[PDB]
Amino acid sequence: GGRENLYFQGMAEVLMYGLSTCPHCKRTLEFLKREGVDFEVIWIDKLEGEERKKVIEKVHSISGSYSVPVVVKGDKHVLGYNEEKLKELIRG
Ligand SMILES: [Mg+2]
Ligand SMILES: [Mg+2]
Repeated sequence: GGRENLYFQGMAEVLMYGLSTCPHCKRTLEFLKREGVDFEVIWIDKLEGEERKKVIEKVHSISGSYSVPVVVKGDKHVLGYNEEKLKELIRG
């Protein structure tokens, strides 16, 4: 193995990238929970080594930054905890 995660590869309808220790990421997770949408989360801090580096580069390829949280739906994303932008992403 020789293997890769389905959700890393775009199969979630909604995907969050974050760190479990970050309060902006915590807030965004609680937003998504409350929203009631099926979503997945990748905690980059729970990854190590090349697997972590790969997810970091993926986050960058989506937002153009090395910051989190990033929430992705289809071809759109929100970088950071912003409730208005997250509601627009999920609902619009
Ligand atoms: Mg966008
Ligand atoms: Mg944004």
